[PDB]
Amino acid sequence: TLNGGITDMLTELANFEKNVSQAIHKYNAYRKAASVIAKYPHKIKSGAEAKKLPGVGTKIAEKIDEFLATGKLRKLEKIRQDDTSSSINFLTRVSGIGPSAARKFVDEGIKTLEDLRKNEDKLNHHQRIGLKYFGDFEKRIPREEMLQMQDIVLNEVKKVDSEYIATVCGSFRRGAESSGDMDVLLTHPSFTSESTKQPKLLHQVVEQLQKVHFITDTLSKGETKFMGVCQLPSKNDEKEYPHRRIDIRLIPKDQYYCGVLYFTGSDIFNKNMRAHALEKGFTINEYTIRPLGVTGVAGEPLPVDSEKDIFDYIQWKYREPKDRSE
DNA sequence: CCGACGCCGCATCAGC
DNA sequence: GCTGATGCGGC
DNA sequence: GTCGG
Ligand SMILES: [Cl-]
Ligand SMILES: [Cl-]
Ligand SMILES: [Cl-]
Ligand SMILES: [Cl-]
Ligand SMILES: [Mg+2]
Ligand SMILES: [Mg+2]
Ligand code: NA
Ligand code: NA
Ligand code: NA
Repeated sequence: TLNGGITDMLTELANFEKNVSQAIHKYNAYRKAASVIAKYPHKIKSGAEAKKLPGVGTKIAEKIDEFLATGKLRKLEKIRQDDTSSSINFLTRVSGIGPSAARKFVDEGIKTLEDLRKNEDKLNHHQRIGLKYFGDFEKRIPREEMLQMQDIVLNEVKKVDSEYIATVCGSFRRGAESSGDMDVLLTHPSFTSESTKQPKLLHQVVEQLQKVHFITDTLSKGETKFMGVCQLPSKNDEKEYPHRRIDIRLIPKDQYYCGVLYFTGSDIFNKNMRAHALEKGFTINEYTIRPLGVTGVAGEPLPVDSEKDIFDYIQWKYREPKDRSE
């Protein structure tokens, strides 16, 4: 937490630019600088020192000098006082309410948690579940609970079909002591990039987890991505566990390594890696790494037998999941 | 200076 | 109904 | 907002 003051400041600026300004590149600029500063192994003593890092330019250097001199940022101090900006930032904390819906709700004088409850019929299904579990979804998940949740999902997936393989990704696979939600990558040999030999491969898993009352709500659901809500069972007389967000991603089995690279993250690690892939003349998604022809259009998928092969193609030394927490 | 900034599944809506 | 654009959230 | 060419 060596430069937590600075990185917190940059994260709040990033959220402002995303949520209020709707300037996504500024959002990504602030988050990149927050990321490079967060892994910097010295207590930053000036904006000039920070400007030496990639992603910190003149404007952020100046903000860091202001913050180091005073402990505050006038720009953020003004943003916190503006009622419209703080209302928009609040509403975007509801899953399913993004920058556009948040500004629309504010325009209708729907600006508080009480306002949202009073107007639940103006919400789509995603938003209604995000409001229902608003408090729960902002709690973090201790890794001990992640371990219990892992055991349920893997055992229940095994009961459906022992040929499924379920892998918990996200921050859990990076070794985090707590996670914001649970990310599950799913494969089954009937689903490859070559053919889908069995229908309902994700649905059957989802229904099994609902049947045993682990999955409690559904935000969205298609043939390959499920996003919903789950809950650990609690013991007699004990308070219930918080409800938790769970994402399940069914990936073609022959594309597992690209999929587990993507689902392990972090999000900034994936942006940096895919950006560097482009500079090396490749494009990476959760399925494939493909070369870029001279015209810059993706060619055919390159063979991939491990996460490290992907690293090898773009001339990066391998980084274990726990070193990907950017 | 200026273009480029990672890549995509699902939900929802406009237009046909 | 379909196709395309947009919003949103995922890493 | 930052950066590479
Ligand atoms: Cl922008
Ligand atoms: Cl501040
Ligand atoms: Cl792969
Ligand atoms: Cl692909
Ligand atoms: Mg996660
Ligand atoms: Mg996340
Ligand atoms: Na810099
Ligand atoms: Na939101
Ligand atoms: Na997730």
